[PDB]
Amino acid sequence: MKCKICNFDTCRAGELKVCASGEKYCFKESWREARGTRIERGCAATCPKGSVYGLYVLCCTTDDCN
Repeated sequence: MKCKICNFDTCRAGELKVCASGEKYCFKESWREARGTRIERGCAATCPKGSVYGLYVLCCTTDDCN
């Protein structure tokens, strides 16, 4: 149960690790700004959203998405 972490549109990390051990999953989001968006990764159990800014949120589990 591992998860590959990388920045879309600029895969500069591409580092995979472990986290999905039971009640945990990977969370991938994208914060907006005005001259370029920033995709953030990390594995946990909280998948918050956005609106006042316009960030993207996407969680995953099982095979990589773990």
